[PDB]
Amino acid sequence: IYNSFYVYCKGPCQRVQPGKLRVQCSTCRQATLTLTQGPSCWDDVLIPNRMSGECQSPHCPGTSAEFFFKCGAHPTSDKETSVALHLIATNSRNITCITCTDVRSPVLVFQCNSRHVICLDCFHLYCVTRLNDRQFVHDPQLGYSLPCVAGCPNSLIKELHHFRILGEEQYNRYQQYGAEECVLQMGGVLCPRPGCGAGLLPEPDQRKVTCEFAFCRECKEAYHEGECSAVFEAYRVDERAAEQARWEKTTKPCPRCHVPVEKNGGCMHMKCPQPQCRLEWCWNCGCEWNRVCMGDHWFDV
Amino acid sequence: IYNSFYVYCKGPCQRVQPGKLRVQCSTCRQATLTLTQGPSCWDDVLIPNRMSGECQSPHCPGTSAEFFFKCGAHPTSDKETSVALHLIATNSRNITCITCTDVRSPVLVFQCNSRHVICLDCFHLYCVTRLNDRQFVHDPQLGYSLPCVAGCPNSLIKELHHFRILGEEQYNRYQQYGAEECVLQMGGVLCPRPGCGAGLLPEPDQRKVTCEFAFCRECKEAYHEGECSAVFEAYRVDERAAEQARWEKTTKPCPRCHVPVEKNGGCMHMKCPQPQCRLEWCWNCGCEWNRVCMGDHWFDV
Amino acid sequence: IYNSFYVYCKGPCQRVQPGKLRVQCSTCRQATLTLTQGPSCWDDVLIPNRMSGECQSPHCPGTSAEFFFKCGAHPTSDKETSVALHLIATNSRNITCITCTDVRSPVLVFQCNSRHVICLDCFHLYCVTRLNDRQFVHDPQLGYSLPCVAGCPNSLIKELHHFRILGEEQYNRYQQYGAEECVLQMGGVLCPRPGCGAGLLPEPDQRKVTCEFAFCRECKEAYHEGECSAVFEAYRVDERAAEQARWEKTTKPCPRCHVPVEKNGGCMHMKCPQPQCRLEWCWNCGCEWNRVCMGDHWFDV
Amino acid sequence: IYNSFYVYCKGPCQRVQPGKLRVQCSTCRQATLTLTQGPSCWDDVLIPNRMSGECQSPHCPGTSAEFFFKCGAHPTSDKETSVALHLIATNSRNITCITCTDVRSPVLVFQCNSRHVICLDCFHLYCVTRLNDRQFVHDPQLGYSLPCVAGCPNSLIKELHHFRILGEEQYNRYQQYGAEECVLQMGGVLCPRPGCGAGLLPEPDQRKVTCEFAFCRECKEAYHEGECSAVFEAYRVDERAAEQARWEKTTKPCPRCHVPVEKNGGCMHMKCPQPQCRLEWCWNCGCEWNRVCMGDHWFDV
Amino acid sequence: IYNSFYVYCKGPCQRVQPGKLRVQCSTCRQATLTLTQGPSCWDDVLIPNRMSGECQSPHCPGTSAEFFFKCGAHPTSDKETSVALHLIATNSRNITCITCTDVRSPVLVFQCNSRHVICLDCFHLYCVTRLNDRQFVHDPQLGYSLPCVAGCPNSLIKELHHFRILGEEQYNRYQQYGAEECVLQMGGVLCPRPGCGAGLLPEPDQRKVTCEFAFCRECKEAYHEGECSAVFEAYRVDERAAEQARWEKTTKPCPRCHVPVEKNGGCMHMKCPQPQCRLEWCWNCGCEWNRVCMGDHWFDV
Amino acid sequence: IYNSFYVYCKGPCQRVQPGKLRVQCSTCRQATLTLTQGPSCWDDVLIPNRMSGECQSPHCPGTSAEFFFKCGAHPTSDKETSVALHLIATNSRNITCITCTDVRSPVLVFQCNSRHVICLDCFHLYCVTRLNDRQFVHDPQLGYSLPCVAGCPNSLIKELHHFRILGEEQYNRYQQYGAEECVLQMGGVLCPRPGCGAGLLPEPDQRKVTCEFAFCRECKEAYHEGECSAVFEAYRVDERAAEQARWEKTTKPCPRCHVPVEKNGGCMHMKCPQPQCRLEWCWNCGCEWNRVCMGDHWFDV
Ligand SMILES: [Zn+2]
Ligand SMILES: [Zn+2]
Ligand SMILES: [Zn+2]
Ligand SMILES: [Zn+2]
Ligand SMILES: [Zn+2]
Ligand SMILES: [Zn+2]
Ligand SMILES: [Zn+2]
Ligand SMILES: [Zn+2]
Ligand SMILES: [Zn+2]
Ligand SMILES: [Zn+2]
Ligand SMILES: [Zn+2]
Ligand SMILES: [Zn+2]
Ligand SMILES: [Zn+2]
Ligand SMILES: [Zn+2]
Ligand SMILES: [Zn+2]
Ligand SMILES: [Zn+2]
Ligand SMILES: [Zn+2]
Ligand SMILES: [Zn+2]
Ligand SMILES: [Zn+2]
Ligand SMILES: [Zn+2]
Ligand SMILES: [Zn+2]
Ligand SMILES: [Zn+2]
Ligand SMILES: [Zn+2]
Ligand SMILES: [Zn+2]
Ligand SMILES: [Zn+2]
Ligand SMILES: [Zn+2]
Ligand SMILES: [Zn+2]
Ligand SMILES: [Zn+2]
Ligand SMILES: [Zn+2]
Ligand SMILES: [Zn+2]
Ligand SMILES: [Zn+2]
Ligand SMILES: [Zn+2]
Ligand SMILES: [Zn+2]
Ligand SMILES: [Zn+2]
Ligand SMILES: [Zn+2]
Ligand SMILES: [Zn+2]
Ligand SMILES: [Zn+2]
Ligand SMILES: [Zn+2]
Ligand SMILES: [Zn+2]
Ligand SMILES: [Zn+2]
Ligand SMILES: [Zn+2]
Ligand SMILES: [Zn+2]
Ligand SMILES: [Zn+2]
Ligand SMILES: [Zn+2]
Ligand SMILES: [Zn+2]
Ligand SMILES: [Zn+2]
Ligand SMILES: [Zn+2]
Ligand SMILES: [Zn+2]
Repeated sequence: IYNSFYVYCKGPCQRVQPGKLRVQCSTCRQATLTLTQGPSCWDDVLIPNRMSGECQSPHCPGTSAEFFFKCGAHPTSDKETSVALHLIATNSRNITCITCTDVRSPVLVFQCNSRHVICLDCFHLYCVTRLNDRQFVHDPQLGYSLPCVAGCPNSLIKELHHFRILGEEQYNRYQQYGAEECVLQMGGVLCPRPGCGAGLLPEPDQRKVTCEFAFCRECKEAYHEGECSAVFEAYRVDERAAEQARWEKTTKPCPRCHVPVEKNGGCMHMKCPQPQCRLEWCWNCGCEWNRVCMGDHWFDV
Repeated sequence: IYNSFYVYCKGPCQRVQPGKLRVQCSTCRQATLTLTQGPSCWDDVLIPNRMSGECQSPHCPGTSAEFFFKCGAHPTSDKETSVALHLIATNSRNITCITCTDVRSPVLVFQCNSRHVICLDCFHLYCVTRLNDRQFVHDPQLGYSLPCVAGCPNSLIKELHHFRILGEEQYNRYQQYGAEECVLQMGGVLCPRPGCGAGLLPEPDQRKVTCEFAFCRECKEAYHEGECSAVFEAYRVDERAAEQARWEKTTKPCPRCHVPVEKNGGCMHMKCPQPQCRLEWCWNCGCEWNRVCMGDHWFDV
Repeated sequence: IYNSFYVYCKGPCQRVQPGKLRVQCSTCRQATLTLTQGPSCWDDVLIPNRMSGECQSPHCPGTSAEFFFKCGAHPTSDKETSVALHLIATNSRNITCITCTDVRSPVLVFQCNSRHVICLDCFHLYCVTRLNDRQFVHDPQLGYSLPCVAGCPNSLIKELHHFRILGEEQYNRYQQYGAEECVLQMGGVLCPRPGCGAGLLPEPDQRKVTCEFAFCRECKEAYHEGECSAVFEAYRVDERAAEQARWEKTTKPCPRCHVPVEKNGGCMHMKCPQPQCRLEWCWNCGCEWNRVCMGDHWFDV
Repeated sequence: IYNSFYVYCKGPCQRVQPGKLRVQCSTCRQATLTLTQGPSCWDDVLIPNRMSGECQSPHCPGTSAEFFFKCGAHPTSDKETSVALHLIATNSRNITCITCTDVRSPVLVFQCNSRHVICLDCFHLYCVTRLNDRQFVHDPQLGYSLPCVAGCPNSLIKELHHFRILGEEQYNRYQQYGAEECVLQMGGVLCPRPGCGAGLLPEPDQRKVTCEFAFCRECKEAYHEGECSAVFEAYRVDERAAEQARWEKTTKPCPRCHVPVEKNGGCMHMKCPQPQCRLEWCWNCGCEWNRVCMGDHWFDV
Repeated sequence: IYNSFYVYCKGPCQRVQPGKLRVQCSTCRQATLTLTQGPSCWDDVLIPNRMSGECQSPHCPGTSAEFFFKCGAHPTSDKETSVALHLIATNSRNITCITCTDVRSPVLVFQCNSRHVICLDCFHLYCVTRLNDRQFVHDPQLGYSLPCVAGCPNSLIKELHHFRILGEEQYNRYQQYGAEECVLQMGGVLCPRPGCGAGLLPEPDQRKVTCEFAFCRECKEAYHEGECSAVFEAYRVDERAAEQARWEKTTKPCPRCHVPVEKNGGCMHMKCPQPQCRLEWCWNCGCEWNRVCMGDHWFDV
Repeated sequence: IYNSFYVYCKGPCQRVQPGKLRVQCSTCRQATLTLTQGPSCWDDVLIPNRMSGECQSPHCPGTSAEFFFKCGAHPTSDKETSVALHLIATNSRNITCITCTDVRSPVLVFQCNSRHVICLDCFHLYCVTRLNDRQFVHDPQLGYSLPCVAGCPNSLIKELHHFRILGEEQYNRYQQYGAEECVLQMGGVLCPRPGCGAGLLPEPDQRKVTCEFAFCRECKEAYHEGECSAVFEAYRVDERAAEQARWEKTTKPCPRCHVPVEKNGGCMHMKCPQPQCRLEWCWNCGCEWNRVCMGDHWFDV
């Protein structure tokens, strides 16, 4: 199957999962909105009111589309939506990871000029080490983020929900980044347990600190007897692996009548212009258009 | 590569990972203990003092082996150990999952007579739904656990760290199972945030409850506007899939001289008896014995 | 793709092709009939009024389904229907042909007890040789037909459109079988050209006969200088190949929630009973139910 | 197996089939002609007396070769020959079809500069639609033909037996192309049934016309109730697919002694020059020369 | 390609090679003998005058066939024949070697009841160790030989040229087995160099012995400073591997007309009985009979 | 498995085999020498005292490494060493043989500018034919050798043990090349049997010559009745095959921490510079460094 969308499911999955793209009429909130034309890129499904259509509800004049995503690994309730992580894609071309050189799927593609790809396991370790070592980048408008692991300019991650890959515990810490940075510069420490967000002052010599629990100063986990995790000691990129890890009018004949059909951007919905055919079909699957292709890969970029 | 050991790495991975088996002399705590014979089953590496050897440390009389495991996905500090999840194995035979029928690896194998296998994704959902729906089984000696999804007798999970697969947040809740069961039977509710373990009494009609945060009574997550996760509504097993999902003097010739060599249980260390050969080798890999085979698959059962 | 239906397209294909199954309301002849339950076997789509549903047309009280098939290799007009050849199936199990031992697809499966399979190339040659050698079997109710090539009892082909595989020219001759058999028993000959269906009497010695054209008596094609086609000289079956060429409560877990779902006969439409899920899905494809699965493989037997 | 020759078998196959190339002495018509050198291209086997050899018949002085082809799918009588369709080749390089983009075999290769390839299914539909829509090209010397589907100059098909792919019925119509074009320009209609080649005049308003049967004016098949086949409504080529669908002293060492041997054009017969070896062998198969290689692929171009 | 015959090429190959089977008229020694029927087993090509045919030579009355084999890896002179090693076969079924458990080809199949197979590398080492350790079995009629490595009864190798696998040097020693056994029982030693077959008496204490060169007593190679080859120290068979290493009216339809044809023993030459077909073909290859199939696999057992 | 070393095993194998690279302290001859850094090319293991390390023997001051190779196909005694054939390599890139065009492994790579590769079967035949036809090249310093089969300049083989591929018998003859060339230029003949190296004078007309055995003058094997081996009659290279048969700061991330690690020449031993990791690993295998990688592929060039 072809998945062009990945979401962060906060529960029950608590991880990145293939998602289902859905539409509804923005005015009556019903699944009765038939699109004039399908979405062809992320902006079409992320920016309010980008796209128009016809509501088939009885007395609804609604004309605007409202998109949302759902985790596909299990049943979901009506409003159990998840956030789309648009940087994450199926690794069709089998691009190697910039860090581990393995071919993995799905992958995260940075918005740097080179479009470097990183597997999720490596992105996770990247975020965790930068968080622990206080190496996130402050952006006054966005907040705290990270660029491409290669340190390319103009690659700061903008959709901050990608940091959900940190994990529940670490993500909460990340949400407190600004506050903790303050506490630290005064020589203080922040209790890591979520409920108790209490500030604490210990002596700069001691590494063990206690609160209303027992935790380690440098590592911020439960106090330990010797040394913190080897990964948390204290960013160089293999020149070859980084080159290998780059992410790099189109028509196709109608599957039924073979007349050339023009593709609209990344949109997978094809409409045959031939008046005796008029086949509506999926660019990827070659079959007639249907709800599965819509949910799984309405567009791909 | 062949991994016979899986551990729960609490950080930085925060998930199940292939582990490395290590030995040290129990008396001097140094990696100088040469085993008289290798471990051949889980009891040999889990039960204190099961196995004997020779310490090569200067003045150490130590003769007993002490085993421990480490996450292999990243560097680890000297005492960064992880707990072995002995129910989890590589799915070599490509057994289907009892629940989803997919072939996955690694898998968890229950200790029921049928040895049913379940993929980790499904085991995770199983634990999460049973936790939320308060369907764990109390065992006075062990604590709270779950049997095989098929409900087979004598299949209660004994090594409770397998529930780490719940996730950090859910695992903490699970650790409070006995306490919360008390609070619930009095009609009370337990605050879900880890720091604030505060008991709370609301009216039995209301679903929204507030504490020193805003959460949902039935779901125990942040309060939501409509209905809880579809998976948390309120155990039948597909008869075919369950049958498909079952887990079912041995010698081999020396790779060098071809004399038959007897295998000792699940131990992968083979010792050729032929006096002009004496090859020490790996049952699985066919190469001479070395530290990689020891760490990755010293034994397999 | 999975095709469970094959039709004879009379034009433009003039051959056996994968077909599309369609439904309409029998009373208003519109594609507005939603089936109460899908077809599960050939009788459900071949026998009038077998199945019931709901017409969604404005003022239509229609409740009965009317099925028809269309060639799928090209656009078709509204009423360009083709006849289903229900003996013909995809060779999923890779059964060898009873005659040539090759694995081919699709294949024709005879209705003999052994369910012998024959590839279409071989079925074609079988029909052509039996036609030329006057070895069709008369059945007073049906007309003229052929049994299994192995000569098994109760294997007479009933849906005579399977003989369309003869080809346009030969099929016309076959349609004249009774008449020609009469002409032949009087020592006469029938002109083979379709327009001129003229009876002709020549001398029993001559093989060349002329009509209002020039054709051969024994072969019924254009007169030739020497001997008829080697295949038309004048039925033994390889015992091994014939054995090899035999065609030999089921549930499956919901792809979304994994509850076991019961299959209804050969019907591919699955309906999850789990009230928080209710997934409608394809037994074969594992995806949610849609128009493609309906057209291509609504049922398979 | 490697087939370099395809023929049209008029019966019993009534379709394109792999053919067998044969030679005989042109003077005694016996299979006793040993070629001085083998054919190396189509002209060598198509043009009378191109090639010389030695007849091994008793008192025959014959020195000239006469080539002919036979269908290989079944036994053939002595003079059951079939016409070679030299445009048709095995698709070894897996070139995509110019129309459907599928990789098929065998394929027809047009004689345009680009050497566009078209699968037989698509060539068939091309001929049928052009025939029905009266879009064949008149060439006073040849007769009626079609160029490359891309409309490339100097691509008119010259060997008209390639139109046999039309089918028996349609081919007869095609043979009447000039006559029917006359009848049509006077506003008349030609009866389609082969025997009755009768001209008919109906009123220009009516579409139904009757003859000494009932047929449709526009479609020329049996009269129908609504609309003609969707393919027969009334030539644009996908620029990408057309580029993809292009068809684009050589020595090889002796398989036995490894001395380099020069290939003669497309001829597969290799003769080792090494005096202690003298191996005669097949360029393609690497085995010694034999009757199978001769029949199946004496040459390939 | 399919090779049913293996020979020992004494030069230039000096090893086991696929061989070519040839026939000639026994009386005129010319390759003009056409077999009445082909060989169907080893006895047919090994035992004089087993098979009859027709000589096509001018005035030769010869009727008896004389078979011989030639190495196929290079050109051979007219009488450059090699000895057939009939125990050696292509390992089509991928039987494991009784000693090394590897799947190799070709293999030697012992004539024990179990038909144990051994790869050539292992057979070679078996012969070499038994030779050096003086463990060949004396058979007064045959000479010196070895049975199956498993020590099965009635498995003594009869065609002694299989010991050519020893190698040129070791084979010469083997040819002197009886003589050397005599020299050894008197406490003497035989010089190993082929030219100098001189008997020598040294003192039973010394291991170094000199002749008209310097060699080792126990090893019979050039004198060495320490210990003989580890393999030459001084027969147990892995029960599983030995079981794994066992070697375990037939008709087929004519490739052209599909009439069942009876196979004659191991003979690959098939003759269709159908009078309008009469195809002569190869059981294995499915193509018409030719010189390549004859040379490579005229029969297989 | 990856083998970078091939040796000539003189017994029991008597052929080219994958070898094991070993090290010892040059002063105490014990396997206690730990290399400061591993070998990175042939010169490091072939030239005395190239490399330094630390002896771990009690009172040994030894600091120099001494390398040697052993046949790996069977047990070897302590000093059973074999000669490394450094021209021979695993054919990883699947280069075709310059002579037979087949892809074989291992292959011999000549030291010509083009680095032509030749499979061992072909190299063997090359040496045998040149030996028999007296076409070896004299080099006053080296002795007698052969260049690249293509006759490229500066390609003379320097390590003469590569001629061991001749075989035991032929190799002895080759060792007598200078002497025999003398005997031949006087019109004399050398007896081929190893023990009897006797010079012999026959009449220049006769081909049969007898000694203290019966052998052929031209062929130097046992006298034969007709013509010598077809290969021994009396060097042209296929231009295409010869082009096809050419043999054509590097870092890699640490498998554990992913920091880029610099490779040292052909050495496979990698040492991670990251102070919290320090993984020692194999470039090829990606696993931690061990005795198997050392023996099989310590370096590769
Ligand atoms: Zn989810
Ligand atoms: Zn609306
Ligand atoms: Zn990665
Ligand atoms: Zn970047
Ligand atoms: Zn706290
Ligand atoms: Zn710490
Ligand atoms: Zn279309
Ligand atoms: Zn799709
Ligand atoms: Zn970890
Ligand atoms: Zn100790
Ligand atoms: Zn599962
Ligand atoms: Zn169970
Ligand atoms: Zn709280
Ligand atoms: Zn809730
Ligand atoms: Zn051994
Ligand atoms: Zn191993
Ligand atoms: Zn059609
Ligand atoms: Zn209706
Ligand atoms: Zn068939
Ligand atoms: Zn039957
Ligand atoms: Zn007529
Ligand atoms: Zn006829
Ligand atoms: Zn469900
Ligand atoms: Zn489906
Ligand atoms: Zn045919
Ligand atoms: Zn003639
Ligand atoms: Zn096509
Ligand atoms: Zn063109
Ligand atoms: Zn008519
Ligand atoms: Zn019409
Ligand atoms: Zn040759
Ligand atoms: Zn060939
Ligand atoms: Zn040979
Ligand atoms: Zn004769
Ligand atoms: Zn073996
Ligand atoms: Zn045996
Ligand atoms: Zn001697
Ligand atoms: Zn010795
Ligand atoms: Zn036949
Ligand atoms: Zn054959
Ligand atoms: Zn060896
Ligand atoms: Zn030393
Ligand atoms: Zn070669
Ligand atoms: Zn060269
Ligand atoms: Zn001599
Ligand atoms: Zn000779
Ligand atoms: Zn590292
Ligand atoms: Zn390695």
